[PDB]
Amino acid sequence: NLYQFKNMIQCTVPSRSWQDFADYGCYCGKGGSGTPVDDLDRCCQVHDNCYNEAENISGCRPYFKTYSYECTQGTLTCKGDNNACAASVCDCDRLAAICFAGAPYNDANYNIDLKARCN
Ligand SMILES: [Ca+2]
Repeated sequence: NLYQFKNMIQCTVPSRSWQDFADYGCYCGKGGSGTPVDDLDRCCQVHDNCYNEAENISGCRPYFKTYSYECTQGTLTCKGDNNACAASVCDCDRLAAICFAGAPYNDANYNIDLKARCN
């Protein structure tokens, strides 16, 4: 769920407030369309597409599904007790969190005008 994803981000990118990734580019946060503006945005595009794919699973609601995971000593792990939905969503979140840690963060790309720039 989003609370868990927030925690994944806190654990792979502790140097930033989680909310720095909640409204960035065309894909990080509410936005889900247009040109990814940079590599961080591309991380979010993949994440968004990953969620859309997980939503094909019956009863699978990525913002809400509580999965089983651990973040310890620099590593994120999706646990074995996860059902197909939980495993898929956890993997989406894990890969995105790792992606965020390796992407440059451009302040100019925070809170962009989605209606104008993400068609
Ligand atoms: Ca999004």
